Amino acid sequence: PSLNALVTGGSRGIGEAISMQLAAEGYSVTIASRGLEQLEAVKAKLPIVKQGQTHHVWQLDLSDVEAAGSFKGAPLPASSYDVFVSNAGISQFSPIAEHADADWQNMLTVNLTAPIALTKAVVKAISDKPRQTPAHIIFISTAFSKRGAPKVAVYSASKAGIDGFMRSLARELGPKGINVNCVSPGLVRTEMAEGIDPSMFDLPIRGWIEPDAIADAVTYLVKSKNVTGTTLSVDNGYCA
Amino acid sequence: SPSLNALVTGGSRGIGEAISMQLAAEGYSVTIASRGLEQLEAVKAKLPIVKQGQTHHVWQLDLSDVEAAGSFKGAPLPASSYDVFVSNAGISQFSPIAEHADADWQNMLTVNLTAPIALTKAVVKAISDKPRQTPAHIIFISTAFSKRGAPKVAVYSASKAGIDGFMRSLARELGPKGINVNCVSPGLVRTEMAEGIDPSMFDLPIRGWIEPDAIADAVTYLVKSKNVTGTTLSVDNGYCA
Amino acid sequence: MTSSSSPSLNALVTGGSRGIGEAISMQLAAEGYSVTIASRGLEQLEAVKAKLPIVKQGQTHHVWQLDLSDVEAAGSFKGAPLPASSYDVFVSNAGISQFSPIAEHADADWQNMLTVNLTAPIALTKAVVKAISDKPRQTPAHIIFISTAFSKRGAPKVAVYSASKAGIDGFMRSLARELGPKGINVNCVSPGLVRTEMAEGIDPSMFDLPIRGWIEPDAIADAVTYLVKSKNVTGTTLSVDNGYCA
Amino acid sequence: SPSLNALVTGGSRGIGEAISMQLAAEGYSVTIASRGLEQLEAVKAKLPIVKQGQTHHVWQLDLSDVEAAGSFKGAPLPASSYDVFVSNAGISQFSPIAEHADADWQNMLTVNLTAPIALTKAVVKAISDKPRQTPAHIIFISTAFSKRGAPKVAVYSASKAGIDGFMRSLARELGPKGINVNCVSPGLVRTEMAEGIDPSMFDLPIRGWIEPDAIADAVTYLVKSKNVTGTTLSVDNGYCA
Repeated sequence: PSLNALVTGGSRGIGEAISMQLAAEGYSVTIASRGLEQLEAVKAKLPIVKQGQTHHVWQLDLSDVEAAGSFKGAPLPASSYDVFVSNAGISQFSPIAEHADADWQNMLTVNLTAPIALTKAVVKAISDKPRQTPAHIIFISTAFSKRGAPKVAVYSASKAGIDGFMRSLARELGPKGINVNCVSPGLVRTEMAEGIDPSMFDLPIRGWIEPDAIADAVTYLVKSKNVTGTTLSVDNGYCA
Repeated sequence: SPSLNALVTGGSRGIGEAISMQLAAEGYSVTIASRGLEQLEAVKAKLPIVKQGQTHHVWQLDLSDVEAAGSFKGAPLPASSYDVFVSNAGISQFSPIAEHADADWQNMLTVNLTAPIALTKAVVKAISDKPRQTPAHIIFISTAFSKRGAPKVAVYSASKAGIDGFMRSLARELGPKGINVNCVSPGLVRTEMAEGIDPSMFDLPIRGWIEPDAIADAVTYLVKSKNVTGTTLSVDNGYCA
Repeated sequence: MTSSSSPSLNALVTGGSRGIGEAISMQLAAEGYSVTIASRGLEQLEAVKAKLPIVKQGQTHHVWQLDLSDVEAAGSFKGAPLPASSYDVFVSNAGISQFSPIAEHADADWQNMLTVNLTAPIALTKAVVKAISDKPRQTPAHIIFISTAFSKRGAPKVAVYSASKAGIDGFMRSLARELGPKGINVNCVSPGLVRTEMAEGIDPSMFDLPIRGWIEPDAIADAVTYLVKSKNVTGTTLSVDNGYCA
Repeated sequence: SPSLNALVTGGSRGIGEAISMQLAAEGYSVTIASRGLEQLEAVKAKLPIVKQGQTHHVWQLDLSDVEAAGSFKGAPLPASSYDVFVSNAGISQFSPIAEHADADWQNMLTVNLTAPIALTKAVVKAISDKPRQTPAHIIFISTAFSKRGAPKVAVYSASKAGIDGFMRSLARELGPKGINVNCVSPGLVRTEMAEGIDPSMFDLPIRGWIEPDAIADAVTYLVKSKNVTGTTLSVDNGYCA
């Protein structure tokens, strides 16, 4: 039977790479994002490999914390999902002093407040249901949230808060058959790079990290049942 | 031979009280900030004066107004006056995240992380380019639960781990600008934090409550230091061990 | 699509004759690696060798009787079926556990555990790193240490055990940095409590694990397979510990 | 006002000296242990006396000799005496692992890890069951390289990460017996680091070398604390930030 996976920020880059690999592993993938034009493009490319495997669009504004919390516009209930990948992701590069309040508070809503809400809703729905395999809550964090860089203060903070969430949730929901983990990318070839670039950091492993490599980690986790409370750093040796 | 100014959010009781006292005992001109003006004046009255030039202040500030925190609405002093800012204001809520009231945790998020970001920005916008013999100190009070997860305290841990994150980046951004940035991470301390939860309920290497004074010892040590930045001091009875 | 020569890569697994070792070898073998399994006990070695899949042309497995308490032997690749320069993957799983209040902990015991867990794998790694440092490659080599969750969250009565694997962690981070520009990715998989890798008076029930019970050795191998296929992961620990370090 | 006994290995030079000095400045009876005998007398001569019946002492010792450390061979006091032990026994070696001579990195391993384990085991043996008002302190000196990877320091890093694992475990083990166990993690410090590696090679939030005194600060703070165990105290100019 085709398990249901929710992947926020599934429109592009890492979320796409994730949604694809999950579809490829027989999962029914709901992607959630602002861009509908974009969702549909991506919906058609998701492999259908297992019979009964349907995919879904969710148009969702990632800064709407009541909508996320109330599953406003979701094609399926929160009770459905056996997997939730929190990849909702905006990054902003400014010195704290220059960093506009509209920006960093929006970032901090999108990267953390909405995820919490969305997570709450899911965990409410799926805690008491039976299952032989654990269900999976997996947050896409960032390398930056463990080792500090200049000019990514509020960004780092939003995703260190995520790391803190997962750690506690992992201990809270482990007896409920819910595994909770982060995957922590380093610098990836995407739309999370304006000024900032690999070269500006002396990496043990030079160059960009591709999305599909971030996905591999998600795929590994989803398939696991002994991994909770952990971060899987795919960061070319950034935090080493 | 001057008296430097210290700002200390949540200075009206508990950890922030113990810190403010010790700071004032070391000759800082402590401003305390919090919601309840009556409780403020009582601690201001309590703060020691051991130095001509030393002069303590109160700041009525609601911790959940970010415009207010951000702008310095109500401040005794200028932002640039501060050589030491201790972000100690926090809210703690024990709940299975399934029945965690939206308004409670969103509010706790604001108090714990959002507002301190805005306030921390004001202070940094002000004190960045200032000259100074020795370095300026931003010190957040996080919590042990930010580092080792615990059940039924997700959003709490999130907010304070969020702080840990902020401070790591800031330590890196503001090192050259002469500001050191660190966290002190208290465990269970004898205050009005959450409640119901006893030191019995975890397997602590050191049994018992932590006394708020002990936390202040960490802040005092940090503020007296030069080469410490990006670090958490854990005073947690070995909880994170 | 096709090729007239696709090569089998050489993997070395120390402590590969039972438990986690056994599991990893199995999994690397089924992925197409020519597996050299190494440890003291030759019967068990051969026993597993015969079980290792062969799924590929030009894939052969090997056995190395190696006394892991022997630093010199580890360092000089003494008795090794192949030279150090053969290996694209090296998995240091050689390890011992011991339980004791520090005060009751016999000197000959803990000292031997240190050699086995830290000293000798340093020696072994040096030999590999020297022999493969400057060999050209498009895909990275993998050095993987199997560590333990006790290296990162303290527990009573595993003092020298934790030190030893913690030393392996501090080793791994330094090398990841060192050898990353030489196309060598260096990592730790960190097992929590798994069946027959601890023994003698420590078990999951003594700890409030988010996930109760022992860990099957296959779970550890899943991590090691994942790493070995990875290209952008170095200087990290992958915890498989039923939530112990959380 | 009784003078408590403190053992400090590698107490003669650099960070050792600073630690020893500040301990004695606070009233502790110090035993500095090292191989160089003129250095011991030198430093012993300079240790402050501030407390009635405060006495200092030396113990000439090869910190590469694990049997001698383990048996307290030659020590001027029994293990039972000491309420404080600071394991600053240390050696750094910069080299490519491929080029790192067997004899060397194993001798480093012995001094950094093996010997302080034997030394720690001896202390814990002889003060585990003893009855105290304040907890005793076992404090290891580590390095920042033990938590952040840097090239050409693989075994140095490793050896001190061993010390990190050791103290975390021991904290959990001995907390209930009123032993607190932590590490102070120094970054790059004047005179302690093997020539070939220096602060300019890292984008430290704070530029430069660190004075040993700043290490001895973190120690002095731990020694006087009561609710801190299983922790690392980084004085590392933010290397690990």
